[PDB]
Amino acid sequence: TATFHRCAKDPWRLPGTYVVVLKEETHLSQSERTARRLQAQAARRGYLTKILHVFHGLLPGFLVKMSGDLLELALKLPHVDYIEEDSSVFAQ
Amino acid sequence: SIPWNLERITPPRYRGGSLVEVYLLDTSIQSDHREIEGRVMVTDFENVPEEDASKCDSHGTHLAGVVSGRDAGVAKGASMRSLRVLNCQGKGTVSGTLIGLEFIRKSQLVQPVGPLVVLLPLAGGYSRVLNAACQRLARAGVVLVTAAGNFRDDACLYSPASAPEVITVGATNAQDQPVTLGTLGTNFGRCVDLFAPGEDIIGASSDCSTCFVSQSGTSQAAAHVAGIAAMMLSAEPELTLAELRQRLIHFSAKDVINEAWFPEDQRVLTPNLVAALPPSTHGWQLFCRTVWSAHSGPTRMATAIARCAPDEELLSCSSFSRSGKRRGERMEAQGGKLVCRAHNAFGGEGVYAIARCCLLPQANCSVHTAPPAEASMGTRVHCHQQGHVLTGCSSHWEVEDLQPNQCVGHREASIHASCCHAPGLECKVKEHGIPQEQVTVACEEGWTLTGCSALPSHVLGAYAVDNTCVVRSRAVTAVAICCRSR
Ligand SMILES: COc1cc2c(cc1OC)[C@@](C)(CC(=O)Nc1nccs1)NCC2
Repeated sequence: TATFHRCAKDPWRLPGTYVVVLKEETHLSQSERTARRLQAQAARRGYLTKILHVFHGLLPGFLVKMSGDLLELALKLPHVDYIEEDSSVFAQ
Repeated sequence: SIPWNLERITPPRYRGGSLVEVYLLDTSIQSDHREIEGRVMVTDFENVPEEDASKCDSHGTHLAGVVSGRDAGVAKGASMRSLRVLNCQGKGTVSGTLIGLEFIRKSQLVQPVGPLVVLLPLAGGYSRVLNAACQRLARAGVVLVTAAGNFRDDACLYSPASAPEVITVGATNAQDQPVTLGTLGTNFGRCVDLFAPGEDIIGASSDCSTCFVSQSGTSQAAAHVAGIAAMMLSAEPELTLAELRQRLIHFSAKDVINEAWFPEDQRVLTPNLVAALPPSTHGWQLFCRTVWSAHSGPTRMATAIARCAPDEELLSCSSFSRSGKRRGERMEAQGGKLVCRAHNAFGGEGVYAIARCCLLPQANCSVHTAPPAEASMGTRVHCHQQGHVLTGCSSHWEVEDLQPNQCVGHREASIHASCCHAPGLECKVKEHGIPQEQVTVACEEGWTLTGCSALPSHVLGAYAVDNTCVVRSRAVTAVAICCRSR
């Protein structure tokens, strides 16, 4: 059910930083647990991950600094709605 | 003496922002500048990417000045709150902007205030998460104003410009022409709500506390609308997001922009509206706006769908194709609310679903459908009950190739009538026929167009341009339904 998305404008793309967006009614406790689960499953595969921020208030989820290789593993995690690769925004 | 931009937004009759607070998500700002001194609170929020001292504050100071400026501002002396999401080069991240928007909501939940206006004078590529964050912040009761973009492209391919809940603003000059930022320029299309002054805009300069600089861009344009909305919400604090959007469109200047600058196919989708403050005069009036759906494509099964706001009523539905190869349109109900669906025919590149979304409170609206009669009389359906008015006619045909309160269609096509029970509403049908590529019929002053359709010989389609019904062909008759408050 979970899908991956990245910016269509290739020079504006920021690989290595991902926004994991969870289901509409996912609670903050579940969001943090899903982030720690990702870190645990990624540590077993020999990959180092960093949870930069945990989202709550508007959308449930978290900001993770990890290798793209873990995306398939991350899309399989519970409560995951979609994952988006971070991208640049510019002053108009 | 008075800057050109502040005069354009001034209505033909006239006489803020204490009650309303305006959040700015741009670069760092010179809070000590005399133009914005004591009225801007720097949150000192920082989530900016690494740069690869006065040049940093340049973009944010000007915009804070365009919004709350004492001498050159739209909403003079308005309470402002700035969040830094863009670095010294005016560059940020989607993630940083998400944390920025979350902070505004967290601040709102901790210490609630009155109406809130969030100005996002930035743009990146289409972002699913950023558009979703903008949607949820709008659901919460926050007004979001964004820049269309300076890429001389369709605003729908940029974020937060394509978020349906936000107010996307394009830029125009003193000649009411679209701004040309060197090689590029202002963005356009169905995602743009309206335009606002965005060329040679004088505002606060970060160089010195009293200095002034002239700047151009969709950021400057969006800053005018953020200021206009802050004053509109100061006058009417009970305004919902659908209400404010309808007010901005209704009080805007019409047919002033020369469509020539925009690509042919985008000329129609792009709204010819230039932002303006409301006049002194404005009981209740009927507000309507034209919504254009995303191009359906080359799929016959996948159809173009035009939607309205949850507190907005769909009063009519029409369809368009530049080739004229379509299978009509339908007013189908979905999840308790009406949607406008457009069907595509064989050999047709695609179709547009054009809907008329109106603010109609204390009124009950329904759809009256009739399948093909296959007889000489033609497919007909009518609003039978008393106190009910016809607002729009839709017609779709599954075939490959071909009176008051009544919808008339083709014998091989289905017909859809929109009937509303509004006792304080007077509706009329205005028609115009010519034996020519374009036929127009317009509602008079004080009357709001609710329905636009073509009398059933080959037609490209029909669309509403403000209170004028436009029918495209290669006789041809344009049908307009004009309504008003009695
Ligand atoms: C991706 O599609 C759109 C995107 C956008 C807008 C409109 C869009 O489609 C019609 C408008 C013009 C606003 C608008 O009308 N909103 C609507 N909400 C629900 C139905 S219409 N500015 C923001 C971007």
